[PDB]
Amino acid sequence: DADKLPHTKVTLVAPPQVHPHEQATKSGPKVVEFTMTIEEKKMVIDDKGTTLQAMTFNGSMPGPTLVVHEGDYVQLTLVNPATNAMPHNVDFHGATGALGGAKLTNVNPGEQATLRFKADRSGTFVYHCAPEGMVPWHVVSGMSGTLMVLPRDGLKDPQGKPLHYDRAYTIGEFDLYIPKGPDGKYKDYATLAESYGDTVQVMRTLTPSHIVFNGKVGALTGANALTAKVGETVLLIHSQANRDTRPHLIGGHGDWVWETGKFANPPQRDLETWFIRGGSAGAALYTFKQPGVYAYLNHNLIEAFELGAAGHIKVEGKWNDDLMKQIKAPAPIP
Amino acid sequence: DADKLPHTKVTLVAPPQVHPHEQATKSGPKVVEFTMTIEEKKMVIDDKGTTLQAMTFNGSMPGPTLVVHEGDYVQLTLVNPATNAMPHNVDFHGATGALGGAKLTNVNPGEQATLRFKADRSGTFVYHCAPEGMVPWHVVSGMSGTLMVLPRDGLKDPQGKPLHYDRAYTIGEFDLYIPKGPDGKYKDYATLAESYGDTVQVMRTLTPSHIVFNGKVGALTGANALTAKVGETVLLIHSQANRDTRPHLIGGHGDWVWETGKFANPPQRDLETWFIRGGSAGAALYTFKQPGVYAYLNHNLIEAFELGAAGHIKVEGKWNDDLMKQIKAPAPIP
Amino acid sequence: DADKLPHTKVTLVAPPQVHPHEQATKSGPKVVEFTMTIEEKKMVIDDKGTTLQAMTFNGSMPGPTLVVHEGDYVQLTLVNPATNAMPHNVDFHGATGALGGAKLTNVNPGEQATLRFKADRSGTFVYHCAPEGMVPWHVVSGMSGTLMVLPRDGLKDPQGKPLHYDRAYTIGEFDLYIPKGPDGKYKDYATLAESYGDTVQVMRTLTPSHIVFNGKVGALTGANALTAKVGETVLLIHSQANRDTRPHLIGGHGDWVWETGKFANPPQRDLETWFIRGGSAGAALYTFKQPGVYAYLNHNLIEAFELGAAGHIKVEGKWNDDLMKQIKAPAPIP
Ligand SMILES: [Cu+2]
Ligand SMILES: [Cu+2]
Ligand SMILES: [Cu+2]
Ligand SMILES: [Cu+2]
Ligand SMILES: [Cu+2]
Ligand SMILES: [Cu+2]
Ligand SMILES: [Zn+2]
Ligand SMILES: [Zn+2]
Ligand SMILES: [Zn+2]
Repeated sequence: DADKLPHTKVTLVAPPQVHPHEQATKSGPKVVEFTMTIEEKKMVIDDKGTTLQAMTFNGSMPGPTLVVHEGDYVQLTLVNPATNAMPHNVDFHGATGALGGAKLTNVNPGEQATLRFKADRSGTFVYHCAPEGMVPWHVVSGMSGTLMVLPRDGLKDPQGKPLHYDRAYTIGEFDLYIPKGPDGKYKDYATLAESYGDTVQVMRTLTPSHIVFNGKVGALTGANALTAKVGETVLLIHSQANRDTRPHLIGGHGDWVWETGKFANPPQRDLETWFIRGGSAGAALYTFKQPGVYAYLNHNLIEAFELGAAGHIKVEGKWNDDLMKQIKAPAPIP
Repeated sequence: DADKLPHTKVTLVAPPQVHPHEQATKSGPKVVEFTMTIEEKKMVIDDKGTTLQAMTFNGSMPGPTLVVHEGDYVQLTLVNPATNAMPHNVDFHGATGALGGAKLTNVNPGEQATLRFKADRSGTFVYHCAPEGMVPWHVVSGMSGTLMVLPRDGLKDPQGKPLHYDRAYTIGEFDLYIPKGPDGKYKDYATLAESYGDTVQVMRTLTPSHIVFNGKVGALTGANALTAKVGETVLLIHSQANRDTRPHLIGGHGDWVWETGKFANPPQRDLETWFIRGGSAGAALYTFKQPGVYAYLNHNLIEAFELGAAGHIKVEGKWNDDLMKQIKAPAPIP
Repeated sequence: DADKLPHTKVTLVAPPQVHPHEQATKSGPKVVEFTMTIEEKKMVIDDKGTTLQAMTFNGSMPGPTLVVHEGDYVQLTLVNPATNAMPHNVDFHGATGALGGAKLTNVNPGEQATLRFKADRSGTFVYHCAPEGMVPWHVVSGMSGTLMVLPRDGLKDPQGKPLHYDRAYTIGEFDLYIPKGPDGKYKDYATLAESYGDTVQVMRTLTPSHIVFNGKVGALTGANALTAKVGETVLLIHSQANRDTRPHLIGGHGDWVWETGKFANPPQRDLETWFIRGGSAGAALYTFKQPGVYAYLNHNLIEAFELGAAGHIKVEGKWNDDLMKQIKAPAPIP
């Protein structure tokens, strides 16, 4: 009975960070309370000024990551301010029943709702908006994120030995379908409603115009690169609510990877590239061994370099000549 | 020696049902006899009346599912009536040699053939037509289905504990390539032969016009929704003979999933979305816990909602507030 | 300390062969030395005479396979002759640091470099060229191959029992993006530089014009078919540096498959079709049981038969009626 449990209240943080949480814990089950507020807004998604008539949880693409433990109950207040134009809801893949909770959270602008469900399965799970008749549009316009349900005793390798991360990052990858006009330039829409018909037409081609991490080409580069140090273990959460992707860390590996994202299954080790099925979130651990700037990208290299599915990780620490050494620098052929 | 074994004769049933069979069995190996008759026919594949010049095993897309046990011999009589226009054959991925049996089953209209092979590997396996020089066309036009080879002692979890289903369903997903004329409307062809050249051109683009479960948009919805009750375990067999797909049960999970479809491998648990590689069949078990109407769909949501890769499962039983509860219904923001 | 180890020198061989090597070995770690020389060249890629302004390691698509053992150090001299027009480098997914070694191997025409890295993880790993600002183009133009790092004690099944192959083949699958002119014919370019802008435009559509094994439609067919005998175990290495593919052996299986390509993970058995993620190499073992001509192909059958992703394996030996028997040849319907 969930009514007998202590409630806790979690404050969410914006991607690529994930809110403070314990991995292995001595705590018994709780009702963990969250709130998210929907924001529709026009966003600039590339270097040339293309806009998207976007829809978001909490103002960001992806929505923030929610973290609980197996056996906890997730209790979400979903808010849809009167300043929004469309109805919304939420479908938690981590949840059982009522189309993931969509049927119980249909909120018009000016309304809110509170859903509770038992997080009875460990893993990273997609959540997304799913209003009847407009599901793909709300999803591709930005309305998805990840629920991470940790096992109560933390992550385990295939032999049941403990695994941990020192730092977690959350990456949402968005296949975007931005329409063009007769002049071949991308269209700019005054309102969200006006983008709809043209966007569906692009969607039906199955060819994205852009594929971006965290809402924009270069979102996770420069000042906004992810960070780590040699000897630190990072968890990279990767969600793709609509389309397949193949994450890869250049100069690195997936040390332990749950590509289907479900922690009761043994992870695979030493991966070069893994696979996130459209409509899922996966998770990879990597312990840095070399300093420098790494790229974390979709290894369809066109989707990465041409369409935008690539970020950077800047890693501090000491170079290791045993792992890699330039024996002879570039020089004239003898 | 297969010649020493008892023969049995199985009557096939139309998808989404699967013919009666045992899971774990005390029976020794048999020669299990089946017959299928090819039918070419024009089919209506969507709500607006688009037609496909279709080719089928037994009149349905997919063909019926054949069920045997590991160590059985499958003995198929393939019939190609004189009323058909094209030659056909059959390639069983569950079989060893002779291009899956295609080289031994080439049947012109007015002909038939009988193939036997040993079902020596457990799993769900694609079978499809594969005539020399026209393989993709016959496959994308509807000529595929599943052979399920059960382990003699039934299904097992990763720890070797017994698993079972109470009810099995078979879903074939078909990427269709319907041509358009200068007016942008889909073409309607008088004969199967006349659809050929235009269809190959669409195929080479790799963009399906439609992606359907079981031959038609909405095939598994309304009166034709799949059914179950709370507490019942369903096996969902999903075949895709030509293209990748990513099955998902909305409000549910894959409790135990063999996404590559081969039962001697441990299944994965708690999946949100799994992956069926083009040219394969996979299998998922789910035990219902909540009543209501679920969607079972390809989680490329464009492929599902726009192109047709989605069905429904209507589930009877009692709602469970512990698993999910609407705490506060939609109501004005305070 | 790698400086204390014996060096060995390996002579590479052209695909589809793989250079002689030991599987399980009593040898301790070595510095294994290789050399590759880059060659840009126009290649004919199909039956109708289409050309590609290609870029290669060692003159072939894919580059040759490099084989070492876990704990060895790979020491590559990369040569870029003055007869080439572009700068190049190499990114080993099998390596740790410096963007796979790309940052340490930037070679202009007339230059060379020597990189060493520790092959500390078992598996088949992609290597590819990756010059800053032109990564996808160099990769899709042909600059990838496989590093195989064998476990020192050879391959193992999920129970830790020994596995082996008698013969290894390496297949690189290349999604090509050949431009067309106003007349709808493929363009022929005088130089590599002139192909660039048009090619990027085709690439951004994500639709390949051709998808080929080993540089050309039909590369592994006729005189060039792969070969084996009944009772022989073959290792099929399959690399795809940019795009997903789904290998299948028609009339056969993947007996033991590492589809993510990393040997410290248990392989799956009995696969009909497996999955190579773009930006990875995978490996399958199969022991032939029937003689004849098999097809080894991408099981998107359009990508195989229409676009070129298919080869042949000619297998010698004695037919086995127990595995498969034509009971009644094609004959009039009674
Ligand atoms: Cu919404
Ligand atoms: Cu969903
Ligand atoms: Cu046919
Ligand atoms: Cu096949
Ligand atoms: Cu290059
Ligand atoms: Cu790479
Ligand atoms: Zn740590
Ligand atoms: Zn049951
Ligand atoms: Zn052998």
